[PDB]
Amino acid sequence: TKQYKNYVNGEWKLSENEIKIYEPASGAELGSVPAMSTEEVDYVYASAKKAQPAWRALSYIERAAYLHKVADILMRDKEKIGAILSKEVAKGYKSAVSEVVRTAEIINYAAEEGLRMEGEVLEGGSFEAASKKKIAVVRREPVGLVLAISPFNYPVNLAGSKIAPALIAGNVIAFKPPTQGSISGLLLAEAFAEAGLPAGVFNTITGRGSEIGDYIVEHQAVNFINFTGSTGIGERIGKMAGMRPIMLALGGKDSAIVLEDADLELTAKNIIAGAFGYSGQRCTAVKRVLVMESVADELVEKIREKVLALTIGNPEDDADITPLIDTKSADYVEGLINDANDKGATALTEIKREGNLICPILFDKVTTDMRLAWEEPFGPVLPIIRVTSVEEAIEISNKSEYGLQASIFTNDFPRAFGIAEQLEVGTVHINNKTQRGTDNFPFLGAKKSGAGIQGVKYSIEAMTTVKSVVFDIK
Amino acid sequence: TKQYKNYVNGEWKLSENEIKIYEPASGAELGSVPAMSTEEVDYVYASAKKAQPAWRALSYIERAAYLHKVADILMRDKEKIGAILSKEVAKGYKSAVSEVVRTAEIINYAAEEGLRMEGEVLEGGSFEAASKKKIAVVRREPVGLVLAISPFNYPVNLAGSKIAPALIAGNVIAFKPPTQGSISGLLLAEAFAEAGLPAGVFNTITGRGSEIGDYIVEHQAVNFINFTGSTGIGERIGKMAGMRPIMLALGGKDSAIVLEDADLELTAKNIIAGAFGYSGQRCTAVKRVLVMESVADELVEKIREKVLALTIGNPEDDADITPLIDTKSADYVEGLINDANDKGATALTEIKREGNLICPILFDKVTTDMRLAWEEPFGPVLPIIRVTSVEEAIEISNKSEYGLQASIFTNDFPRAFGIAEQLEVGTVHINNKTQRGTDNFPFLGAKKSGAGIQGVKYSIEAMTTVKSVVFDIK
Amino acid sequence: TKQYKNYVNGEWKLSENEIKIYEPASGAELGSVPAMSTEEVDYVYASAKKAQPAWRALSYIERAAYLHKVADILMRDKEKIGAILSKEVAKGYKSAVSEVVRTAEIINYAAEEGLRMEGEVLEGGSFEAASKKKIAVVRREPVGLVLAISPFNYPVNLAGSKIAPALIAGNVIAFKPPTQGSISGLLLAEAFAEAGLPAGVFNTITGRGSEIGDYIVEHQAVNFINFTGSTGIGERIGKMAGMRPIMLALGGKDSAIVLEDADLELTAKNIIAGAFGYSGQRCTAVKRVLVMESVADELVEKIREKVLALTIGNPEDDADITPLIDTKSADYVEGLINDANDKGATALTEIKREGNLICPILFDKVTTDMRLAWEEPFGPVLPIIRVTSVEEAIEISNKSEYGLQASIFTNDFPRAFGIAEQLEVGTVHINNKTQRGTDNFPFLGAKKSGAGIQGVKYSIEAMTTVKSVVFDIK
Amino acid sequence: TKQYKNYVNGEWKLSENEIKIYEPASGAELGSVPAMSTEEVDYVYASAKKAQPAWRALSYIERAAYLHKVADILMRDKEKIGAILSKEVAKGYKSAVSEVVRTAEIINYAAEEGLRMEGEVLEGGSFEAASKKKIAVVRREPVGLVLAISPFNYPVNLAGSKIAPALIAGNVIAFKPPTQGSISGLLLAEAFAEAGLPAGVFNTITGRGSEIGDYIVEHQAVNFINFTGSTGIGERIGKMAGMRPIMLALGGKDSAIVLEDADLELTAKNIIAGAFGYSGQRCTAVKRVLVMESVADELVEKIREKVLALTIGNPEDDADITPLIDTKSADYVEGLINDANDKGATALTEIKREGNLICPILFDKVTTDMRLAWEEPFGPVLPIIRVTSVEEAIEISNKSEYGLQASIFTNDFPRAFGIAEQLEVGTVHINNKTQRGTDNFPFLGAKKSGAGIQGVKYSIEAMTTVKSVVFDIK
Ligand SMILES: NC(=O)c1ccc[n+]([C@@H]2O[C@H](COP(=O)([O-])OP(=O)(O)OC[C@H]3O[C@@H](n4cnc5c(N)ncnc54)[C@H](OP(=O)(O)O)[C@@H]3O)[C@@H](O)[C@H]2O)c1
Ligand SMILES: NC(=O)c1ccc[n+]([C@@H]2O[C@H](COP(=O)([O-])OP(=O)(O)OC[C@H]3O[C@@H](n4cnc5c(N)ncnc54)[C@H](OP(=O)(O)O)[C@@H]3O)[C@@H](O)[C@H]2O)c1
Ligand SMILES: NC(=O)c1ccc[n+]([C@@H]2O[C@H](COP(=O)([O-])OP(=O)(O)OC[C@H]3O[C@@H](n4cnc5c(N)ncnc54)[C@H](OP(=O)(O)O)[C@@H]3O)[C@@H](O)[C@H]2O)c1
Repeated sequence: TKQYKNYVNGEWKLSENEIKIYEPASGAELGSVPAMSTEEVDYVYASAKKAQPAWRALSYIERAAYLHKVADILMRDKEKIGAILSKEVAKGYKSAVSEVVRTAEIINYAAEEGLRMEGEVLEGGSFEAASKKKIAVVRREPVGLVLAISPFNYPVNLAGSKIAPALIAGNVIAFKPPTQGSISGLLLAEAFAEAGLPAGVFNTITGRGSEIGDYIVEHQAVNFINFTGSTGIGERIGKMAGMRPIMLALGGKDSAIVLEDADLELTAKNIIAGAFGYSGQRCTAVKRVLVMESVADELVEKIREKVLALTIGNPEDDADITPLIDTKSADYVEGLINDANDKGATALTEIKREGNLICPILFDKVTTDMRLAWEEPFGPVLPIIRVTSVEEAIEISNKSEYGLQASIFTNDFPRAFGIAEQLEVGTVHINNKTQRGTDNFPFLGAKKSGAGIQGVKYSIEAMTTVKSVVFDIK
Repeated sequence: TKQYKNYVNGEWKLSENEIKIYEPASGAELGSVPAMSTEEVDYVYASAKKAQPAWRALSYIERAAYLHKVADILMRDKEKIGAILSKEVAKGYKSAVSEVVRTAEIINYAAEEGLRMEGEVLEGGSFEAASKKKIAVVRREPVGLVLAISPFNYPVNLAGSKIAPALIAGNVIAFKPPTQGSISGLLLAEAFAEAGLPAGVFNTITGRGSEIGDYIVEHQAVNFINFTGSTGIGERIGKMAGMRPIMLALGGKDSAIVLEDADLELTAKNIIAGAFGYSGQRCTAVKRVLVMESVADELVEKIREKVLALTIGNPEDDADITPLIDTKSADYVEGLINDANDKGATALTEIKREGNLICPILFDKVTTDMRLAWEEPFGPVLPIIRVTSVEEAIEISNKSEYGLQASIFTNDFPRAFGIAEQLEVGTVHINNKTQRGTDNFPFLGAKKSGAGIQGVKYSIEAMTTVKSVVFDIK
Repeated sequence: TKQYKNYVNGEWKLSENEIKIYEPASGAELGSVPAMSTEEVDYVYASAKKAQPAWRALSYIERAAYLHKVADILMRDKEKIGAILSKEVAKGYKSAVSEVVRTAEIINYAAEEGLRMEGEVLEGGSFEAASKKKIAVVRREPVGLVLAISPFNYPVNLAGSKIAPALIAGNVIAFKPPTQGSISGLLLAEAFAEAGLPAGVFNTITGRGSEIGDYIVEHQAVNFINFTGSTGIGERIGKMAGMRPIMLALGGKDSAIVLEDADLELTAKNIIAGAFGYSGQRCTAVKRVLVMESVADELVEKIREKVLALTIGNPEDDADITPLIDTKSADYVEGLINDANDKGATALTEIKREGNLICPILFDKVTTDMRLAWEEPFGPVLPIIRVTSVEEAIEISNKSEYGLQASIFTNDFPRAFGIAEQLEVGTVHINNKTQRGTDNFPFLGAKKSGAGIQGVKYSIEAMTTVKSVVFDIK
Repeated sequence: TKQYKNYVNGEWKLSENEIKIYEPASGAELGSVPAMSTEEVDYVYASAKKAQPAWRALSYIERAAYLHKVADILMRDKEKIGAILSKEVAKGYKSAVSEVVRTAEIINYAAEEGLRMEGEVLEGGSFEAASKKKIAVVRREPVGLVLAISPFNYPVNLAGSKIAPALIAGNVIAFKPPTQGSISGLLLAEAFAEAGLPAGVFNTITGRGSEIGDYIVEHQAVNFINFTGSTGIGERIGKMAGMRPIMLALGGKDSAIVLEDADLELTAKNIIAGAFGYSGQRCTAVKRVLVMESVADELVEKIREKVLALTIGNPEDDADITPLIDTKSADYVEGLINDANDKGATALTEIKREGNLICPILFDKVTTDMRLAWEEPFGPVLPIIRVTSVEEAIEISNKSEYGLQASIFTNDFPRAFGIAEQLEVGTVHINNKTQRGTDNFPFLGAKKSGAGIQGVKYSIEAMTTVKSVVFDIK
């Protein structure tokens, strides 16, 4: 077993204890990652705080450079990383490589967006005559040490989207990847080491969050917690954060609202691509379709067919639907499938599980009484809820505790815009599937789908504070 | 008993229980405010939530017109409200009227700043050539129900600063003034009532924070908590907030760094005003002078001299130093004073307390051993700490858990900017006492001094989220 | 004859020579305006320049107060001023009052928009590491003396649209209204004089442009020339401006592109309103309908009918169509009508001219060989051109030397956006008549329709410049 | 002879005629450049206009990629190009290399700054309630064909600073380098050619500016003229621009204001570097020192010494002072030296001219009566003017018809700022020599020093317009 080390204060370290990582699809052993001790966690943080001042004293262009190099390295090794990554989280090899390319892109972009952050000069005279000679020179500054924590479905991409924005602004990082993905995370950590950033600027932490999780979050060394993951852990992070700044990208139950005048063929393709992408293990996936009755039968039919075209199989074969992350997860989905069924839902696709590989199932005639109408599966299961009016679609849509994104399919644009304003989500895509898509675009969840606004530009803004220097003109 | 009432969903309501409020200076009864029950709190939030949609559906200019109407009413009644506020929190009459005027100004300014908030249009083609025809139309939206909590030292001003920004953006309000100052808060409600805002858009909650504070804060109807008060309560707010956004303005121990080249007269004049305004009961007060040894003697004598010119007395006489808010505080301050004296600090004034009226006291040669060096007094007690370099002054300054604002008196502006970057504070004033001064300016606190960035423009930004609508161009 | 006086350096001055103004509709004498000498113009500019420094020395808020005051005065006198305006430019009384009200709104809006202009702080370290301590504090400053020249169709509104934005930023104004409209212009001046703006900050000039026009514009005292008029004069001013900044709002031949999926009823209402508003004497009027052959017939009929419901008559009666500004215009318009009629266009209405009152005429099947297809009429004449594709409509549209605004009537917005990108105009309205509408919006013309970007905020940035103060932080 | 070709429509073309360019220092034949006919210019534009649409159709990131490549080419061949450039305009070989590096830097930066241009969404409801559902989606668009004309002192740098911002935004360029510098210009063109930018996107025009000058500018294909050169040709470009947008970077007489409390050694070093850089052949440069009598003798002496340390000679030997660009300029400068001399000026340095090489001369006691006090020499001659008050220094400084930049040397910053507000210039450097310094900073001149605001970000803004799409939400 290859025993990986954590990049800490400019060195690769192991821990007295470790964790063995396996392949969800095969079961093969990929290696082990350290299981840090609070003492070791304390070292990572003590290291970062000590390097922060020097890292911040650098010019924006110097930090941008280190970051571009990192991206250069990731592009160079997009094959090695994708290889492991693909195996570590059972993600299609091609898409796995793509995630690394997406990561490189986000890093380069953040580097360039961040070196152009500008300040403001406010006039006292705008508020009171007596203060006309008083001005405020407001410049942005880092919050200090940022604790980045990534999910299993994008251990690298959702690591960089937090790290790059943090570093360019002058913050130091403590990256805790998901255990089931800790290898991929350490591979990313490799690029940062090779790039040669100063020791302590970028560090990693591994170990089941189920034992050092609260510790790394509650540690007073952290000035900001940027997290993507379950809504459950999200809640707790919010409470442990106290009054400290936080970034939370949690679950979602994105609805696809289909009006009578929609382009059913296009709607169907988008709903297919979004719902089943990566077996439904995507936060922004199309997890529920709210379709008008008059066009339901036809739409459903289109979906069904296109579902059959999906490729069921293993990661190395770039199959649309691959084995779910783990057994627990698959069991969860099955529970939702059984509940939908017993209550009347009609499965138009075959319900079938083999290992942790669940075949894509299309549930029609789903009602708000079924768990599947609400709970986030994170498995290939798409329920279809029929409505008799846009207004109903709005209610059912907002009734959810989730509000990441929503889709609206219709040809009546002005109306879609009106409906978008009413949806309790961050982003509404018109005649397209939901997606974080275009990382410069803002990405945020409403209600229990998140806290804070992501998207390169917004992430930088989020992980920086302001320092205002006021004086009077003579 | 003159019984004041809360403004709830367009009507004035008493509660089965009340709390008698007395003048801190004279001890005379001022009236009573309701001691709301949780049921009543529930009805307030329910009211605000039910009113939010219609309030948001209005145009910005319409919401603006309402705020201007409130501001005009406050200006018209500046003598009325000022007179009572003066008595309720033992604040000079003139500065009390002044507090009201400043409130109308904030209200007016928020109305205009907010009616012209703009959205952005992002290019998908900026990130990937493949999305060149995809654009993101991003517009600001209200977060919902905002809970505003003001402090005793500015029950009206620090209410308007949260309320107007919140309301202009389309949020609805629940205003909880401090108990000692609740009558002033209810007088402010009068202005919103007379202005005619739709029932539910604006509401008040009164009652002992030690008995309904947790409840009004932990309530899930609250989408955002904007609070100004003690760090202790502030911390609890942070945790009770969970993942919900917050605005915290807390304690402060603003240091005034005085270099060898500082204009000692200007420095003493500024330090006297900032340290003793309203008897030191200010968050942005100059609460500790870090001055180079070589100019200490001269500076200290200028302070001592000006301190003795401060008037001591009653609010109606517009005295500089008035009785402290209550007995607990006067005790706490006197204890800080005695601890200094007993530990050896060099007192430049006689230690004197008449009831809750503590005469301005100045302690020179205070050491890091003395409580007065760190604890926020919120009384007219000013410590002087002699340093032998800017490096040390910066260390002492940052040693504090507070980091609201800082003053730097020197003639070397480039150096002042260098020092400013090192000081862990929100704002740094050069050759001027610290101050929230000019409300368009950002107002924030580092470390334990706060969370979030205030100042009209920033408050609106803080209490709004973004709604991103994405679509492809044909 | 009531002798009107120009307002110069805080004084109401007459001129040795006067120009009599007659009511276009009745021919009745309305009064007379001064006929300044080149030297009297020199005194206007000398005063302005002399008062500029002290005007700029004021705080932003103080200048805003003066403007707000002017606005209030105009609201109070809307009827008084409106009545004269109506008589002077043959604009319907009600819409004449509307111009005044709209003017106060712009004045007020510019006031609040202008006091909120902010500065920027640029980091040298964004460009080169060696300059990481160098920062640029950039703040806006006025350009100096601004010459504002308004048009006859909005002598007051297109006056304030330039004046207020210019004054708030700290510039001084020399306002030259149109001779036929000067009385209204001077009435506006009254509102400034009464507002009590410092002498010389605001001034007026009157005289035949065909005599002192080149002078007022060529005078080197003028720092910025903000103009709205004919493309002919507009170009002369362009060359006379030299390298000095300018604002040109010129002619337009806004086209209304009607696709096959357009709501024809809504399409017809908008075409009629935008085409015949003020008898077509609008720069943003609908002046040519490019409609797909298949819906041509149906659309044409809807229009023909709506045109007939238009009231025709005198301004005092608020008639839709009133006498044109002068006999020259009426002659020219008739000439364009006869050319179309003689060349074969299909008139859907009768040709009828009574004095300078031309009845609303509609020509269908207008070909590219007919003058009415390109020349801006500025009369109640509307050409309807049939096309066979969107590509053709786009071609006919851009072939024009004009490019102010355009309208697209369709049920497909994404396509409308793609077409808008192709149209060489400033603003594209979807399912709505073209319009300068909502003055905070940008207003600009491509090709020969204008230079510079108007709209309150943009006007302010146009008539201000930047002052960059660069220094190094120690 | 070494004959260069123009890069037209993606091909290298010669003309029936040509112009031979000789090394300003050795008089050797560097080579020849085409002397295009008007018909050949017509082809360059017809080609550019033809490629424009497809160039714009590309995504922002794609256009940025092309630019980055061009920058890469330049860095690879920096020595190859610096060699030729150094020879073409007789400038130190090292700085000739730096100019190329600076060019690559601006190009890379422009591509990144420009790929992030964002639009705005304006709310109708901000101006009137009736238009609350009306919004304006405002996006930036390129003006079309941009004509770039660079100066002799920076044939490469001041070309890229116009081309890149222009191109990234979607415009096509027609680059007209100065005859004396056309070889370098064409060398740059090679990088663009090797980068593979679509034919017609980037084109070059060579020929005597006195022959084809007015033609290329007046040509109607040009939508924008971005020019850097003499105030003389600038004024003409102004008129010939008509109403089309223009960017003018003309000459300057940057004053260096020295106060009594300045750091004379620091001041002097700065003045030496700024006034004599590139033999003073720079638009931004200390061309006049306005120093308080009090420290004039001391400052003068320091400058005097530092002048003697300056090297004299060939560009190949990186001498500080090189031969002026041509006989004419040297004749002109010498004339200024004589007028100043015959009027009383004291030359503290040997007035010596050998060929077109003038030794650095420092003139003391220069009065406002000497040509040298006002005219831009573009030679190694520094006049010194003794003033007795800041007020005077401000008055003299502003009496200049130039207003590019200024320098204030003092330790009283609040005062420096106050003074900077009064100086009629674009940028004011405190305790630093004037410079375009750090290209992201704004760069502009007042009065006769320019028109438009440069600096990467501002250049892009300048060469783009706006397209506004308005519609009503439903
Ligand atoms: N109730 C629901 O609706 C729902 C929905 C989806 C998932 N889940 C839960 O999520 C898990 C599997 O799904 P998932 O992998 O996407 O989610 P998850 O593992 O819960 O995601 C939480 C992320 O936070 C880290 N973490 C765990 N405990 C932490 C703590 N105390 N403090 C800070 N960080 C901590 C984890 O690291 P490690 O990887 O090292 O543990 C993990 O990367 C299961 O336990 C499942 O029950 C619940
Ligand atoms: N932790 C510290 O560092 C610190 C320092 C100085 C003073 N204090 C405490 O502050 C008080 C006097 O100073 P102060 O008036 O400036 O501060 P404070 O009273 O603590 O200010 C807190 C404000 O929040 C309200 N509040 C109280 N408990 C709350 C809760 N659980 N949830 C939400 N809101 C709550 C209060 O309303 P009511 O007015 O109705 O109570 C008060 O207006 C004393 O009780 C003192 O012990 C704490
Ligand atoms: N309506 C039509 O169909 C039509 C057709 C052809 C020509 N016209 C001509 O257009 C004019 C009426 O239309 P309009 O008012 O919209 O356009 P315009 O009068 O051309 O508008 C130009 C504005 O600039 C002023 N001005 C005149 N000469 C100037 C100069 N040399 N330099 C600077 N400013 C100058 C004018 O003032 P004054 O008011 O003092 O002139 C007027 O306010 C008449 O002159 C008419 O002969 C009209």
